Amino acid sequence: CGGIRGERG
Repeated sequence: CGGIRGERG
């Protein structure tokens, strides 16, 4: 789980 936001979402 990441993409353009690698932490939680």
